[PDB]
Amino acid sequence: NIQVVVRCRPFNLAERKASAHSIVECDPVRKEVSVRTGGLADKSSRKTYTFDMVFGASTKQIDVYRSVVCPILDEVIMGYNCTIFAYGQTGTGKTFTMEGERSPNEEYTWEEDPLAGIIPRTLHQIFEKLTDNGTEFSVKVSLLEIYNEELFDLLNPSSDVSERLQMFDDPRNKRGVIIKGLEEITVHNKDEVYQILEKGAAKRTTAATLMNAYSSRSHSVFSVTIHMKETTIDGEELVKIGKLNLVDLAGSENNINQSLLTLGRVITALVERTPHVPYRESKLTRILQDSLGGRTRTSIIATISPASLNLEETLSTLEYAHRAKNILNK
Ligand SMILES: Nc1ncnc2c1ncn2[C@@H]1O[C@H](COP(=O)(O)OP(=O)(O)O)[C@@H](O)[C@H]1O
Ligand SMILES: CN(C)C(=O)N1CC(c2cc(F)ccc2F)=C[C@H]1c1ccccc1
Ligand SMILES: [Mg+2]
Repeated sequence: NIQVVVRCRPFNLAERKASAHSIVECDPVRKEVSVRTGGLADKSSRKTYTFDMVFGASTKQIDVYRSVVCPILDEVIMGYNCTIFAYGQTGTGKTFTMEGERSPNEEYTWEEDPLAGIIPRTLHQIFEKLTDNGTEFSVKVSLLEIYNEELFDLLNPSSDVSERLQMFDDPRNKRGVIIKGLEEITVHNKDEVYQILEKGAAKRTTAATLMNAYSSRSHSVFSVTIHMKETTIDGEELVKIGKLNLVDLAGSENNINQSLLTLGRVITALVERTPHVPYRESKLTRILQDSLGGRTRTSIIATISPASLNLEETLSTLEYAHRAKNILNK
């Protein structure tokens, strides 16, 4: 049930000038990614994996959006909860995929930059889809990050990143939590999107000078909640509420990351049908437990490098992403 897709990033400039040989090969039509485990392009051993979808190095941001994000967003608009994880070693594209970047030299506006990732595209498309049709709606965003098992709010513009948030169990709905003090920013319109994201980037920058290897070791949960009151051309009123969680996981490479460690143990228990699932052994899994064998539709985008240097890690990621396919929720 849980959908897993692989995205291999292309060689960088440093690898181009050094004329690197890819040890990875993607076959989209056959949902397969093959890795050269022994060595030699003239002769060698290989490891093959089949996923729900595979995107090679030539894959652009727009292809990922139209193929994976567009459908999941439609479900969110129908009043469903959805989660998308980015998993992989540091430097393989987790952030590029989830957030994206700006083309150099102010060549485009944020709405047309082809390097934009899932988050900016999604927020722009929500206003694009709902403004057209006859739908009343409000959009709230929240960016919750975890570092060394502490919670930080990267959007509240009146607190510094030195102020950690407290988490409690929600006495109302079971297997859910309450983050005391988490800010929910209302995004009144499309032309309010960019600055909200810029605010988070800046606050993030201070978080980085305050905590060691912050961008590598933390988990970022960027959520978008949509309260909708649709009125068909007839006069029917549909009151739906969708929530989409975009999670940029800590680098999977190997102090300790309790949330990362627990995510793997939770997945293991879920696929091996073990009765006890360690959701409570980390903040990440308590916050997103409904996305792990719960009533949420979740997808996992595993990112990998094509360089022969990252062989061991590319195999761990692929092997990890494959087992996750067996998780069943709803
Ligand atoms: N699909 C891609 N196309 C072009 N460049 C990419 C792609 N994926 C990653 N990169 C580049 O690779 C580097 C690794 O980026 P990043 O997304 O920050 O990795 P991670 O978040 O997994 O640590 C960046 O310089 C980024 O621009
Ligand atoms: C300077 N840059 C790249 C940015 O400001 N950002 C900020 C950003 C971003 C920052 C966050 F905190 C949380 C989620 C995000 F998505 C992604 C981009 C972006 C890239 C292309 C088009 C629009 C936004
Ligand atoms: Mg990163």
